Amino acid sequence: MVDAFLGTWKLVDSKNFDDYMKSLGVGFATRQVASMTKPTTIIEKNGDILTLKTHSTFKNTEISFKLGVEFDETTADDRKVKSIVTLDGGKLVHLQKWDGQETTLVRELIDGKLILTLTHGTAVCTRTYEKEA
Ligand SMILES: CCCCCCCCCCCC(=O)O
Repeated sequence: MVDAFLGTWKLVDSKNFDDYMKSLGVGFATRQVASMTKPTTIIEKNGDILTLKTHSTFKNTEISFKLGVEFDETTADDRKVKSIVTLDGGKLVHLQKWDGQETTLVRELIDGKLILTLTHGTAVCTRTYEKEA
């Protein structure tokens, strides 16, 4: 049951995103622009296929996947990763693997807001999105 995640979401708070980007090896100029962007995330379904768009003034991304089925992904910072997205405890958990590394992108609904927790290494970033009508 992915349905309450679906829709258009706007970033309204971000904590420790620079730490997360730095842990991934993102260069300073890119972190600097990304620290001031507020993306829009769009999550849509068609049958078993989810599509997750991230739009901004800086980078855009789009992925499509089936829950529980691995897919190739090229991230906004140009990592080529092996990904899987699954529901776990009602949370949408996206795991990326590359070069023996991993990062998790966990989305949880709290009081109607979409909380995205990004973990790589020891860095833990929390970014809050609010629904657009
Ligand atoms: C230009 C962005 C560079 C850093 C990308 C890091 C990996 C994706 C982070 C996604 C964050 C979000 O969806 O709010």
